[PDB]
Amino acid sequence: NITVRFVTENDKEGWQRLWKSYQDFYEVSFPDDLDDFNFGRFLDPNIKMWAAVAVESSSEKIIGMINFFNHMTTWDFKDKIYINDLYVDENSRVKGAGGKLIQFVYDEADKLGTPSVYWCTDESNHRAQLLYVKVGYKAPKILYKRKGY
Amino acid sequence: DNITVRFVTENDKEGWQRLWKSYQDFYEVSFPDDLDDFNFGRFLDPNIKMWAAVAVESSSEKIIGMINFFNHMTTWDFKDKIYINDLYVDENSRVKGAGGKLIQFVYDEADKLGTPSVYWCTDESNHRAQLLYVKVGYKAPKILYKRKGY
Amino acid sequence: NITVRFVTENDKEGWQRLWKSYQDFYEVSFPDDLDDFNFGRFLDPNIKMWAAVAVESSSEKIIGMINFFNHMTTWDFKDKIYINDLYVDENSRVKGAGGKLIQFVYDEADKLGTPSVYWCTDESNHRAQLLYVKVGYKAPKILYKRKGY
Amino acid sequence: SEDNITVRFVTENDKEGWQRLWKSYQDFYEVSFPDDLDDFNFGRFLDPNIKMWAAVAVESSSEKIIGMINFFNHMTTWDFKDKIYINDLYVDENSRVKGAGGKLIQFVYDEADKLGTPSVYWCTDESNHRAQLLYVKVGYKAPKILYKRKGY
Ligand SMILES: CC(=O)SCCNC(=O)CCNC(=O)[C@H](O)C(C)(C)COP(=O)(O)OP(=O)(O)OC[C@H]1O[C@@H](n2cnc3c(N)ncnc32)[C@H](O)[C@@H]1OP(=O)(O)O
Ligand SMILES: CC(=O)SCCNC(=O)CCNC(=O)[C@H](O)C(C)(C)COP(=O)(O)OP(=O)(O)OC[C@H]1O[C@@H](n2cnc3c(N)ncnc32)[C@H](O)[C@@H]1OP(=O)(O)O
Ligand SMILES: CC(=O)SCCNC(=O)CCNC(=O)[C@H](O)C(C)(C)COP(=O)(O)OP(=O)(O)OC[C@H]1O[C@@H](n2cnc3c(N)ncnc32)[C@H](O)[C@@H]1OP(=O)(O)O
Ligand SMILES: CC(=O)SCCNC(=O)CCNC(=O)[C@H](O)C(C)(C)COP(=O)(O)OP(=O)(O)OC[C@H]1O[C@@H](n2cnc3c(N)ncnc32)[C@H](O)[C@@H]1OP(=O)(O)O
Repeated sequence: NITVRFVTENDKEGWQRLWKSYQDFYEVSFPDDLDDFNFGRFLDPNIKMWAAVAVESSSEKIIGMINFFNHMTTWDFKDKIYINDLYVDENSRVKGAGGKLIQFVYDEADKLGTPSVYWCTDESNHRAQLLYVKVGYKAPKILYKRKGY
Repeated sequence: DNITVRFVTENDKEGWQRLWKSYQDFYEVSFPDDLDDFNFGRFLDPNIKMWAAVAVESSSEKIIGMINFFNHMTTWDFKDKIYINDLYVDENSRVKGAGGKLIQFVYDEADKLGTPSVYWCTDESNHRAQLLYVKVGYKAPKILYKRKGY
Repeated sequence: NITVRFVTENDKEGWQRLWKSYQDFYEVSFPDDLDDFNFGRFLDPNIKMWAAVAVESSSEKIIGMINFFNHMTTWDFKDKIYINDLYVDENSRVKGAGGKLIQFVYDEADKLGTPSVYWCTDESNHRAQLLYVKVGYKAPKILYKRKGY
Repeated sequence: SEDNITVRFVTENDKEGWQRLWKSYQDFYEVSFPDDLDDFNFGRFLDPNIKMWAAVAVESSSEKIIGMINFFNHMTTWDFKDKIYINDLYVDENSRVKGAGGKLIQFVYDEADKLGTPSVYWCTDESNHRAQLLYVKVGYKAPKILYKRKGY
C-alpha cells in the first residue's frame, strides 16, 4: 500500500524528482536554487512550511508530494493551511495517493489548531478536480491578480 | 481628488471597526468583537506582517474606506506575496475612486516591501466589485477549493 | 417613460442602428444581408423569431433592442425561448430599459406557453450581469463549442 | 481486445434500449421525467420533418446499446445557417473510457456537416469533470456564463 509522512533529509532526492515533473506539468521552470530554498524551509521547524511525501510500502519509492504552509486570516483567530503543490507520479496515479496526501495535511492541520485547509487549481484541470470534489468543495469565488503578476 | 489613503493609527479604530461591521453585514456574516481587536492589534504591531489602510476624506477626516492585507509565503518564489483579504467603501462614498486608491496603496506598499505579487478573490456574484477589479487587475483562470466543512 | 413593443416595418432603420452598435460592442462584423434576413424573420409570423424595441414615450426614439427565438428541448414538452441579443442605447442606460426588455420577453413567452427563458453572456460582462442577477439566476453550467466554431 | 463500437441513428427497434439509457441519464442528473416525455422525444427523433435527432452507440459484437446522444437544430440571429445543440449524452457505466462518448459527439459533427449546419455546441454541469475530460478534446470551453429566468 501507500503511506504519507513528512520529508526528511534523505527524501530530498525523490522530492526534487517530483518537483521537476510538477514544473513540467505546469509548463514552467523555476530557478534550480529554489529547490534548495524550499527544502530548507520544510526542514526548518521555525518556518511553518512543510512537505509530505507519499511512499509505497513495498518498493519504498517516493511516488507523490504535497507542499503546504501556514498563513494568517482577518476572518478568524486561527490561521489557515494552504496546499501550494500536489503531484503524484504519472505511473502511480489513481491508486489513492493524491487522496492520502491531502488527508495527511488535513490530519496535520488538525493537530496544529489550524484545520481550515484550502487550495486552488486551474479551471481546466479536470483530472485533479475529480479528486478535489471528493475531499473538498469548489468555493464560489474568483481569483484576481495584480496586472503582470 | 479629495480622497487619500494611509495606514491605520490607534485613533482610526472607531472608524475602521464601523466599516468592519458594515463589511460583515455585506457578507451576511458575524465575527466576535474580540476578533476586531486582534485584527487591529496585528495591524499596529510592526513585527506582524498584517496591515490595514483607510480611505480618508480630506475635507473632513472622515474614514470612508477600508483595506486589510497581509504577507505570506509561496513555494514558487524566494520572496513572499501580498493577499488583500478585505476591501470596503461606504455606500455614500462609492464610485469616487476610493476603492481603486485603496488597491493602489497596497500595490505601492507591496513594491516598497519587495513583495510586488498582490492578489485577492471576490465572490463570483459580486459584479459591482469586479467592475473595478477588471481595471486594476486580471481574473486568473483558477478555481478555489476548500476543505469540507470549512 | 420607456415602453417596449414588437418591431414593425417602420422600426427597421432604428433597429439596424442598434444592431450595428451591438456589433461594435462585441467587436464583430456581420454582412448587411443578415440585417435584412433577421428583420425579415422577425416580421414573418411563421418564423418563431422575434425582436422588441424599447422606445422613449416622449418622442419615438428607439433606445433598446432585444432579439429572441423559440427552440425545442428534450427535457420538456414545452419549447424554450432564447434571448440571443440585447443592447440598450449607450446614453439611455441605467434607466430601466434593459429590465423592461427582458420583462417583455417573459410576458410574451408566458402567453406562448414557453415560459422557460434563458440567455448567456461573457463572463467578464459585469455591467450586464448587474442586471441579469436581478431578473435571472446564473446556471452552474459551462458552455462548450465545436473546435473552430 | 479493441472495442469497436458503431454509432447510428435510432430506429423504432432501438426504443427499449435508448429509454433504458434515458432513465440512467436521469438518475445521474438526479431528476425524474414523466414516462410521457420519453415517448415524445422518441416520436420527434423518428419524425423526419422535426429537426430533432438521436444516435445510439452499439457494440459491434452484439447489437447491444451502450451509448446515447440526443441533439437538435435551432436558429441563431448571428448567421444565415442554423446550428446544432447536443442536449444529451450518456454512456453506460461499464462501457466508459472505451471511446464511445467521443464517437457519439463525432457522429453529430459529421451529420452537422452534412446538414449544412456545422456549428455544434452543448453545455455541461460545471462540476462534471468526468465529462469535461472529453469535451476539452472535442470542443472548447467558451468564456460564457449561462443565465436562466428565476423559477425555471
Ligand atoms: C497544485 C495544485 O493544487 S493543482 C495541481 C495538482 N497536480 C496535478 O494536476 C499534477 C498532475 N496530476 C497528478 O499528480 C494527479 O492526477 C493528482 C494529484 C491530480 C491526483 O493524484 P492521484 O494519486 O491520481 O489521486 P487519487 O488516487 O486520489 O485519484 C483517484 C480518485 O479519482 C477518481 N477518478 C479518476 N478518474 C475518474 C473518472 N474517469 N471518473 C470518476 N472518478 C474518477 C478515482 O475514482 C478516485 O476517487 P476514489 O479515491 O474515491 O476512488
Ligand atoms: C476582496 C474583496 O474583499 S471582495 C469584496 C469587496 N467589497 C465589497 O464588494 C463591499 C461592497 N462594495 C464596496 O465596498 C465597493 O463597491 C468596492 C470597494 C467593491 C469598490 O469601491 P469604490 O469606492 O466604489 O470603487 P471605485 O470608486 O474605483 O468604483 C468605480 C469604478 O467602477 C467602474 N464602474 C463601471 N460601471 C459601474 C457601475 N455601474 N457602478 C459602479 N462602478 C462602475 C467605474 O467606472 C470606476 O472605474 P474608474 O474609477 O476608473 O472610472
Ligand atoms: C444576452 C446578451 O446579449 S449579453 C450582452 C447584453 N448587452 C450588452 O452588454 C451591451 C452593453 N450594455 C448595455 O447595452 C446595457 O448596459 C445592458 C443591456 C447590459 C443593460 O441595459 P440597461 O438599460 O442599462 O439596464 P437597466 O436599466 O435595467 O440597468 C439598471 C440595473 O443595473 C443595476 N446596477 C447598475 N450599476 C450598479 C451598481 N454600481 N451597483 C448595483 N447595481 C447596479 C441597477 O441597480 C439596476 O437594477 P434595477 O433596474 O432593479 O434598479
Ligand atoms: C451535454 C451533456 O449531456 S453533459 C453530461 C454528459 N453525461 C454524463 O456526464 C453522464 C455520465 N457520464 C457519462 O455517461 C460518460 O462518463 C461521459 C459521456 C461523460 C463520457 O463518455 P465516455 O464513453 O466514457 O467518453 P470517452 O470514451 O471519450 O472517454 C475517454 C476520454 O476521457 C479521458 N479520461 C477518462 N478518465 C480519465 C482520467 N482519470 N484522467 C485523464 N483522462 C481521463 C480519456 O483519456 C479519453 O480521452 P481519449 O478518448 O482521447 O483517450
